Amino acid sequence: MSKAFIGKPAPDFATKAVFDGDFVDVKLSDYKGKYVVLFFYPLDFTFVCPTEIIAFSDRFPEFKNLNVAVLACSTDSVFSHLAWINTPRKHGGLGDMKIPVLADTNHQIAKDYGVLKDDEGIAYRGLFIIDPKGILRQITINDLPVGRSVDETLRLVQAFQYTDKHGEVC
Amino acid sequence: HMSKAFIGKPAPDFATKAVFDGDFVDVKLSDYKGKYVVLFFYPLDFTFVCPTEIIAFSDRFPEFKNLNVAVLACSTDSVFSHLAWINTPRKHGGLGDMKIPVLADTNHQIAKDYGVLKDDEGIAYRGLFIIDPKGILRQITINDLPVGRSVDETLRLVQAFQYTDKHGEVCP
Amino acid sequence: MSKAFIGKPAPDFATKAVFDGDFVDVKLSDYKGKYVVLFFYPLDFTFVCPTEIIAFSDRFPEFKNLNVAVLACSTDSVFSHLAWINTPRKHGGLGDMKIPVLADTNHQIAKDYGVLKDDEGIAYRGLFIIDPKGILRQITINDLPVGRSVDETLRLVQAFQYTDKHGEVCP
Amino acid sequence: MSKAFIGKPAPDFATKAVFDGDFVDVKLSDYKGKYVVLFFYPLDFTFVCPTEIIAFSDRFPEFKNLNVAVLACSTDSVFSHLAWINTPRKHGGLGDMKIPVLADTNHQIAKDYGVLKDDEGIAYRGLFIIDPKGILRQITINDLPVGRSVDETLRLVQAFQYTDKHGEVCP
Amino acid sequence: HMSKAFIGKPAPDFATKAVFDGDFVDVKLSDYKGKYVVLFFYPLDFTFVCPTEIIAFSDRFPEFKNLNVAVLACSTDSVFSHLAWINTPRKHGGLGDMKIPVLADTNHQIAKDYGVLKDDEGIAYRGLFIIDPKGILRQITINDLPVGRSVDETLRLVQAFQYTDKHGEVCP
Amino acid sequence: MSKAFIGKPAPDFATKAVFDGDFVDVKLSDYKGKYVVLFFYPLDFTFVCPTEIIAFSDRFPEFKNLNVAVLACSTDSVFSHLAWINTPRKHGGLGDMKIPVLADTNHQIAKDYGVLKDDEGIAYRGLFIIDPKGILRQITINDLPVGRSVDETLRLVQAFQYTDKHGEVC
Amino acid sequence: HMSKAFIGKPAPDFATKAVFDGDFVDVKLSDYKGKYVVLFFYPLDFTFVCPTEIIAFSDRFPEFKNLNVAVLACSTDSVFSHLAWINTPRKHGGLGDMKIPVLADTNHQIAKDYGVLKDDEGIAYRGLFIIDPKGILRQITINDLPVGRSVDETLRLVQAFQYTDKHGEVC
Amino acid sequence: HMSKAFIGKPAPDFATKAVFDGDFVDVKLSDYKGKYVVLFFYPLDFTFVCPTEIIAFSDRFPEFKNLNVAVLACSTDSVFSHLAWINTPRKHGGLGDMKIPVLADTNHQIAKDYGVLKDDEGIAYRGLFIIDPKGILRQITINDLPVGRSVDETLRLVQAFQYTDKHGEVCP
Amino acid sequence: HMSKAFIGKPAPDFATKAVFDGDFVDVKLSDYKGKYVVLFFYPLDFTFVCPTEIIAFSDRFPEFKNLNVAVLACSTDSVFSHLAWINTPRKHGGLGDMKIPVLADTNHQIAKDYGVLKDDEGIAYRGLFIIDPKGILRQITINDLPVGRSVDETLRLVQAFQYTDKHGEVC
Amino acid sequence: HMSKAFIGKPAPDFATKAVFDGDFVDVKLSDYKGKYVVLFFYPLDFTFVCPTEIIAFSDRFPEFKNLNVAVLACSTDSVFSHLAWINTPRKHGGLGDMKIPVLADTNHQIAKDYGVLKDDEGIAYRGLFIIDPKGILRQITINDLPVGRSVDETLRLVQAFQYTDKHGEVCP
Ligand SMILES: *Cc1c(C*)[n+]([O-])c2ccccc2[n+]1[O-]
Ligand SMILES: *Cc1c(C*)[n+]([O-])c2ccccc2[n+]1[O-]
Repeated sequence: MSKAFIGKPAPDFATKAVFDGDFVDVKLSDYKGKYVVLFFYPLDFTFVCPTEIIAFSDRFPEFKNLNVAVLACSTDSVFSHLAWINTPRKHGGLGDMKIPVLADTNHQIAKDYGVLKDDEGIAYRGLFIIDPKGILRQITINDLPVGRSVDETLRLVQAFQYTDKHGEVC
Repeated sequence: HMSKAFIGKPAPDFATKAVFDGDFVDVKLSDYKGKYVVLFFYPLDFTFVCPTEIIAFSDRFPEFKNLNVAVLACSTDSVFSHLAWINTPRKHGGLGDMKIPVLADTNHQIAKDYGVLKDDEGIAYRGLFIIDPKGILRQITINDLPVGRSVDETLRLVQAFQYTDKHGEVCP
Repeated sequence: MSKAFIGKPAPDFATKAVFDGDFVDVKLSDYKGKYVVLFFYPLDFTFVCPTEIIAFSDRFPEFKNLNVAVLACSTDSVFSHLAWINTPRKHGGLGDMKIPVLADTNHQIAKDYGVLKDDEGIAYRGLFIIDPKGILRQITINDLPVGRSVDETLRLVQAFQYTDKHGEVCP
Repeated sequence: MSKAFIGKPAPDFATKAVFDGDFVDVKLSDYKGKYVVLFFYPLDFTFVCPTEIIAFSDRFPEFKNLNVAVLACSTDSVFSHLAWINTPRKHGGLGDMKIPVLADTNHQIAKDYGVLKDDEGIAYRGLFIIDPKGILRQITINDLPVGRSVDETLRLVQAFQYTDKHGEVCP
Repeated sequence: HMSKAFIGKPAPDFATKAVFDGDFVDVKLSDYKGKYVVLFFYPLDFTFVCPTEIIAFSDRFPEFKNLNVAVLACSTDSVFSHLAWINTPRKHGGLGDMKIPVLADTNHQIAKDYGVLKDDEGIAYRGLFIIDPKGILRQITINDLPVGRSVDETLRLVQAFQYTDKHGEVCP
Repeated sequence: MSKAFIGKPAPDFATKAVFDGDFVDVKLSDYKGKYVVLFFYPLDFTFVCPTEIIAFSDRFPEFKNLNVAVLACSTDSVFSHLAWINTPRKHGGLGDMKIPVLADTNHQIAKDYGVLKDDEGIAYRGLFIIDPKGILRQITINDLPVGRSVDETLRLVQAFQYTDKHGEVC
Repeated sequence: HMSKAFIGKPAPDFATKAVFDGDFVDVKLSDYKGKYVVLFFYPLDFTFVCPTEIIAFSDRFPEFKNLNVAVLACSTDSVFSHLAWINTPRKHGGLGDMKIPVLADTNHQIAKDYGVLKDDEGIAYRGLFIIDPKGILRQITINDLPVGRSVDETLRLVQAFQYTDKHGEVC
Repeated sequence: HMSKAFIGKPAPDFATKAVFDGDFVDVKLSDYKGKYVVLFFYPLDFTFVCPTEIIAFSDRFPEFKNLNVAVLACSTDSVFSHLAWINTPRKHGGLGDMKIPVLADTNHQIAKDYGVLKDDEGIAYRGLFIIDPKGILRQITINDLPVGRSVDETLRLVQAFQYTDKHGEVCP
Repeated sequence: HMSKAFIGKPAPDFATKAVFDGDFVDVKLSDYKGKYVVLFFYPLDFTFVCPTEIIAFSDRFPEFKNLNVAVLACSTDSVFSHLAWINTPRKHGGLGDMKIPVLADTNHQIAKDYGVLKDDEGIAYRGLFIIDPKGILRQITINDLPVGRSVDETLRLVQAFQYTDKHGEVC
Repeated sequence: HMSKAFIGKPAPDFATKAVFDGDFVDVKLSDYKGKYVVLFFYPLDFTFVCPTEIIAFSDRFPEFKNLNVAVLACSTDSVFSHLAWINTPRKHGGLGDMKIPVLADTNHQIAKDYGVLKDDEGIAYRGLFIIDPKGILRQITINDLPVGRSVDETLRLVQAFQYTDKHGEVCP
């Protein structure tokens, strides 16, 4: 069962990830005081390109500018992640990744966020926005064929940051 | 109790009264087979907060109709409450003319089924769902109360789903 | 499901309401030592003019004269109430309301008093009388098409007030 | 425990009663096509004179005029009723009763309508209105010290009778 | 639901209102410790059937008092109903003066506890119980409605119990 | 649990008994159309005499005159019964018995009539009156030290027989 | 309902009245600590069939006493029934003088605990049990109704148990 | 798991491999319908204690055969263990030649059914059971491990049952 | 949650996608009736540790084919991950050409059914199973993560099973 | 009853009688704390099949001792059966002298715990288990009855674990 609810504390997670070509540990508490964008993707080494996943890495300086962490996640391993990172974008790989890419091989994080496709053991294209106090603020879940807009995600986070300080105004 | 909304599975069935074209009409999910459906929730009628978010879907509905997509607005307010707010001009902070149906979920049933109900208040969160011609739920968007939704993004999603329905996904 | 019983403590409630044009908090404990009359109505902005609801507001000086609080309630929002209050009575609105109008978007108060029409999420035309000690004394529930009488409500409260002090009757 | 709900079929009952000085059987189905007013009272032979019960008997021609049946009921025996009927009104009795007085020694009818004071085995001062189609339309329950008004009962039935044929109101 | 009356065990405890000497009094089983108690039930007040059975226990109560035995009458009629029937003279088919308390079990609780309740009518069967000084139930007699009970037999039993309490049983 | 209730069909029983010095089978259905008086007693060969039990045997011609069967019962065996019958009344025995004496060694009949003293496995001094249609009409249960009156039993049966034909009259 | 007798386990505890030397006495299992006990059941008192097999245990009790062994007879007959059968001469099919205590189990409790109760008749099967000084069940013997038990065998068993208590296995 | 062995009830059914006349054979209780059957249990093969108790039943089998009685021995050892012990001469603490079948209960099933299984060791107590022609259990004998059984006693019992089958109604 | 693999029982049935000869193919257990199957699990794709032990089964598959035996490799990695690692040269720590099918169990289903799933990591232990032609599980081998399996041993086992299928026991 | 044997978890605890150096001894798993332990199961004593598979582990025990490894054999036969088979010369299909302990599991407890018990026969499958110094299970091998185990394989596995304990982080 899903543990993700709007207004309630975001489901806690701890796993290995790949960041700057190295294995590192990533917890939700590590990003206390910051806004967090956690987004899921189905599979490593898919024939259709990860242009959407790349787009979040390329435009990370914009997220860093707003003091916002971006975390990528799938049910593939950290070893699978690093390999796809080591694959050039010319050969349908990820190339250099400026965001951490999380491994959810135990399916725990997908399950907790309720984005697991049970009959396949892979994650739907979900995207979650978590505030500085660790409260879940936004849920977005897409069916497999359709990716997510970076512009929209930026619009949402800035809207949330603005409404945090200002409440409801123009 | 439990949300019935799942990606890949049939979208939760709903049947309620609504306001369309200044009349009370019956609205069922079956009424929209062979068509894409965008169902979106809002919290309250007669809010001091700008309804420009809800109005935007009505104003830009010709864009949705052009793509053969039905748009449905919904809240836990009454069908009478809907009509009164529609009858209020936009100058006084009303909805004015609505080109889309506004569903009444005083039942709380649809909000519950789509899992968008704020239990302690009996109002719906700013959720928006995309349902395909086959009655299969394709997209879930739930926002916390202060942040509204973008029409452009909703259009970007629905067009992407329609394209991927006939074609396969393609990289270059 | 219902928590309302005669001779037992009346179901506790706390919600937002509209009184004198402002949003205020209403708790049951706020009316300790007074008799309370809590009455429900189905919907805001009905085509049927709300003459029964208006009558309890207009004749409230009589209730105040007896040190009796009168509270109106429905499953509509506080925003919905205020809009209907701001609507003139000639245009089928409530007009000036001299009693507080409670918002039960929770369904909690209706459920607790057992006046909720489940299939519609609206309250039946119920009326309840609660004594100074917070004990429920009277239960009245009407089907939707029929409203309530202020004269009866006053007769009931005055009968309860008299029997609290005296108890028994010559006729 | 209770079976009584607004808009649902009224709880079915069949018991012995006293009408016109004889023991007769009373079933709910016997009053199909008529509006029924069923009201409960606590006890036979109270020191309090039964003026409220007597008033419904005396003013019954008005109820008959509207094709409306009126039934009184308590948890006392049919023998107890008849004795109280045979007691003159000047000696704190019922006198001539022009309506049937039902014996609920079963507690069954009281339980079904949810007016039973469990700890005492007596019924609260409840009144119920049932339509020609056997659907419950109105619920009224009073704490013991306070009786009911015939004028209100007539106002209610006439309001229900009018709205059955017409439905909506100008005022 | 269940009868609580058992031979050798403590008799079911009861506490109710009653009519004694033209007044409403409170009656408890504890009020009779160190004394033998005869508790008997009857069906209805104001019966067309001769109450001579109930009256007989009142009339011959001096015989019971002489043996230091308390007699209690009971039915599921009200304490007000009891008084009205007591106030009715024996010439009109009343009880007249009652030298014993008449308990009101409108509660149905005592009838239930002694298992004498005719469920479908909410009346008590013609049951009669004998309880010793220690609050131990000693004798159960339950009769079907048409047949009354004998005072002489009740006296024969209570005297036998008192004799066997101090002495042992003896043959010759 | 007890199965005996006033107005309801009397608990059915079938067991061996001793009648005229022989073992015979006795059923409740055998006495259909007749009134039946079933009475229990605790024990065979008690030092206190069975004068009460004897009294029902001696005065049986009175019961036979009213077409009424009298049945005695205890949790002793048929062999124990016959032996006590074979013991002369001079030596605290039963002597000749004109009523059948039932054996309830399985405790089934006592249990069904709810007269069993569990901690001892013996029956209390119970007496039950059953009508021609097999309906239980009267319950009498005495504590061990106190016996039962034949006069009272006769009064009851005749009252029941009268009220059967007449209803309620003088 | 459930048997408690298990080999190698503490023998089911019992306490009841019995007849010994023509007197009512209380018998407990704890009374026989530091000693071997032979408890044997029989069906009925005043059985037409020869009780000689039961009698044989009483007559040859000097042999059991010589080995420091207690013998106990038991049935679901009363303690009064036992004494009466004891007072009946052996010539007239009685027990006569009994050197061993005869236990009354009108309770059905001891039979149940040893699992020798014939439910449909409320009588005990011809069971025989051997309990050691520490109170541990060592031997179970249960015969169907028509067949009795051998005193020689009982003796053979008990002294074999006594021998193996101190020696073990002489091969 | 609890015992299935009751007197007067059909004896627990069994089917296992056994060693008869130096060969492996299949043994069923149904095989002895119409005959009296004596089934006895023993703890272990290759014990330092003389199997003289077991031997005695084998040697004196012509007495049982004369009375049309089958005799079955059993333990929780294998058939391979049985044959090994049978092939061991009696001079070297073996069984020697066996006139009776020796049943193997390696799965502990038959011991469990007859309630002779010592759980903590997985071995059978020295039990002996007598079953009639109709397959009804007639006699239960369970001994603790250190004490053996008497053939004369077994024979006395068997004949007593055969006599009472023919007549009953005994006066010994 | 529960393992289904039992010796002497029908081997747990499986159906999944796999990589064979550089193509995505469907693999079922029913596909291998009338033949011996060796199913073996491995933890992870693109592991830094030498996959040579896994590779050895592919290289020496001619020996397995010679005995009419099917070899199946499996892990909780995707079918896309398998192919990518296959396309990675053995010089760069890849699989290279694989003569045997490599099954994808992102389901976790097959690992669970064979009871080789390491729950906390969602990866399979180094398990190896031998299934006969009738589809009955004959051998279970499970190794902890750091230790691999011997092809010689797998061969020794399978041909021993094939020999005993037709001969029994040559003593 | 189900299996308690899991990889990475503490190995199931056992305590039974065994035959070592021609004597009965008590064996516990706790006795080998700080050592690697190989526990293997076999079906039956006195089988017509050569116990050469069992013999091979006994003969080559000095290789296991060199690697500080204990080797334990087990079956559901008795210690009396074990000693009998050990005392049987290898020329006559016996075990002969045994350098390893042979555990008796007559109560079926250890087989059950390791999930190697064939229920319908009450015998153990040819299982082999490797336990580390901390008492953690490291390797499971279960064979069907007709197929034996390799000493070389057992030795290969043991050393691989000892090496990876010291270093880990392998690149074979
Ligand atoms: C997006 C994409 C992908 C996935 N792949 O594989 C290729 C390959 C070769 C050229 C272009 C290209 N694009 O663009
Ligand atoms: C009543 C009775 C009893 C029981 N017993 O035993 C005897 C014995 C001897 C003389 C008289 C007598 N009575 O009367």
